[PDB]
Amino acid sequence: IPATITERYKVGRTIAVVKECVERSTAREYALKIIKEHMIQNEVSILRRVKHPNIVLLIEEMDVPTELYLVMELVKGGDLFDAITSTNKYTERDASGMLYNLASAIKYLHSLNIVHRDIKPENLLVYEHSLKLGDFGLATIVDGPLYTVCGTPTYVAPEIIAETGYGLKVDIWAAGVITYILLCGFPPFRGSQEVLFDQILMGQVDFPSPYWDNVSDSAKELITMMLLVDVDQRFSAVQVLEHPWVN
Ligand SMILES: COc1cc(N2CCN(C)CC2)ccc1Nc1ncc2c(n1)N(C)c1ccccc1C(=O)N2CC(F)(F)F
Repeated sequence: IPATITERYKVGRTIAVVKECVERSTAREYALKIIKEHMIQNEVSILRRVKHPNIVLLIEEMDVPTELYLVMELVKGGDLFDAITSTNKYTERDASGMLYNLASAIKYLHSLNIVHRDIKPENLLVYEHSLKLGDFGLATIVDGPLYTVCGTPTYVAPEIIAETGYGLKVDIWAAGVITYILLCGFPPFRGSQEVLFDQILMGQVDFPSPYWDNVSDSAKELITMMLLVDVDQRFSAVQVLEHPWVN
């Protein structure tokens, strides 16, 4: 039961519920998410603040006593997880363009002291004409050191596992894990569940042969600095955005 929404939008098929939406004024297609709670209240507060071309935007929200309505950008290219599956490996020029998108989104979030802490291929949508980061369910504002161990372990930084306290740079660690997966088809820390944790805490970035023989040393160098165990020495999003591989 929308009302003010029906005057501005034309709801279509269905994909909490998700349905296609069409903006009357622009003829642009949008997604409408119908949600029937402090953690949900927190997530929408970030959605209102974050506006970047490499982030899935929240166009508007209507809050009613029974349910909650969100109109958001619709991306038809699917998530990076599915795209990685069919192609397996990407060219260096394609992958650096994606890192440009992800690092741009990360830099913007960190200028707001927001850590996403759920940066994985399923949450990166692909746009035909780009990447967009989404799902801020784990996102938060870094008032101090964080200690909760959340996120899909393959992309989780060693300080999260160590439980000694983490901050904004865990998003950079995930960005290096993704870029690594983009260039060779497999993650830098693999495990066999406990084995995965010792690989991350050791933090040894390797570039096996034959897979990494063609990839340039500029890419290996950047990936190394993104995947540093020393958080202070680990790259910031600005340092990623100024690297020659990204430009
Ligand atoms: C045709 O479009 C798609 C197809 C696939 N398939 C994946 C599976 N294979 C088998 C078939 C293709 C996956 C995603 C999309 N598009 C899409 N566009 C916008 C999203 C969104 N999904 N979802 C699901 C999100 C997923 C991750 C992060 C953010 C969002 C997010 O906030 N929104 C806005 C809202 F949620 F409101 F819909």
